[PDB]
Amino acid sequence: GHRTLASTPALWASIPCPRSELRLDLVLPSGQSFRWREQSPAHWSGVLADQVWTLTQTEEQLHCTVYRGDKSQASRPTPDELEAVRKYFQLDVTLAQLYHHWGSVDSHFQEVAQKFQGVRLLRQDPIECLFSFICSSNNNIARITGMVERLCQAFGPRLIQLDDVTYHGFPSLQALAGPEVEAHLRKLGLGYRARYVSASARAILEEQGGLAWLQQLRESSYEEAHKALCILPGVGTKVADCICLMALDKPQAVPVDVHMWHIAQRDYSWHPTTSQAKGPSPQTNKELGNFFRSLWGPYAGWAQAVLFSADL
Repeated sequence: GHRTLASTPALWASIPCPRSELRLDLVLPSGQSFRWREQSPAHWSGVLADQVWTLTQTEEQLHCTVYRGDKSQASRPTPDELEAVRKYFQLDVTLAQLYHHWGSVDSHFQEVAQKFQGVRLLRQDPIECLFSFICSSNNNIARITGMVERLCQAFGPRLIQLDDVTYHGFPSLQALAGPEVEAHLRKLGLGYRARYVSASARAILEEQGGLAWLQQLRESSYEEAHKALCILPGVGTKVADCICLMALDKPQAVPVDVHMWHIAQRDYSWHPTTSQAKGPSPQTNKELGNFFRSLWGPYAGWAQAVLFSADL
């Protein structure tokens, strides 16, 4: 079944990484990616780039193992595979300097940072991110996590089965654009958003050129990327911001919803000023987003991530 470092050490490869730079337990289930579960104490297993991985860490090292199936000899991750993991967690970025900066302009963040170290922003795949946040609202992590799993088990390739868990890759655009998708997804419990999955897949696979379109937004400006995504069915300002931040390399993006409003009110006593509205709205939400961006800087999105992990 699921591997453990202690049970099959010869099948694990390590990546130099202090616990001060990463805390799997605070990142994997914090609402960025919904593809990871701690199937075993301190061991997180999930799907990363069409491959099942299990990850665990020691004080100074992030241990990794990948499952290859019956077509290939079981062996430790190769240098390139490990590099894929490093990019996923964006380890090239020194968290220390970010935490230092955020704390220097925000006493509240400084106090929260003390108990919540190693919170970083994952670099997810565009398609996986886009459709995960479109298939369901995000009011509850447990909820969207179940919906994403149903989405993958319904149109995602079967990768492998460990113990009583069948892992599936993320559905391809062609699979989501296929007929009867909405109907089947609804039968699964998805809801009306099952329509956006199908519609968006078809909109991209066709009217947008296809996969290349998303990969392009990664290089486009945050302003272009966000505006481009909003044309897709089910993609609003908030969802577009998540994708920009989590998958299109736009760290300054700050997804604003009722959750962030609570944080702003509870921890910053923030109040709208540029808008007459006192509660959430297209105008006040943008002002709120700009408030944190101007406060925290170009990586405002990562700072938000730290507060979210702390609030779980």
